[PDB]
Amino acid sequence: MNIFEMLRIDEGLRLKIYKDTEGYYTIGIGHLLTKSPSLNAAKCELDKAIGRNTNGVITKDEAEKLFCQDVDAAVRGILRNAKLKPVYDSLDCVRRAALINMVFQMGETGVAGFCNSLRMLQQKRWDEAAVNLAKSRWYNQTPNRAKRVITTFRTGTWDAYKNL
Ligand code: NA
Ligand code: NA
Ligand code: NA
Repeated sequence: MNIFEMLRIDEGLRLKIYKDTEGYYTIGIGHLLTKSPSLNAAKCELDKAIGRNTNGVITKDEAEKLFCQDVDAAVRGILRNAKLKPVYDSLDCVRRAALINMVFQMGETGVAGFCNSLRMLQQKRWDEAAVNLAKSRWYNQTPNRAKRVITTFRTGTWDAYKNL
């Protein structure tokens, strides 16, 4: 298991524009196009992201290319963030993937504000951090995904992604 396979499990793969769990136009492996309610706006975002007139449909290779970019943008945003970088730097490779997953889903700004959960992760108080992370809108709105990510932080293993 690795960050690509992990996010592929959590985000799925769809080749036509769809609405994500928040109702926002998305394509591929969780590539958010726009928060605008306009499908036309989403289509402009898509054609711009792919570099051609897509008519709302892409190939698997194109989806994987956006995913390459999006995973790196999650990492780059962690490293540029004064609250997230020290946590990321303190973590092992598996738990780093859990943090990347959170940032991919919710954005740098939101995760960076979880000052108690971040402190507990930095302190390597894994069970405490896991309890604290579950006191979140994130956990309540996407509990199965959050449980997998939280188990990854709690254990430092990929056990929650086995058989998926
Ligand atoms: Na545009
Ligand atoms: Na940043
Ligand atoms: Na603990």
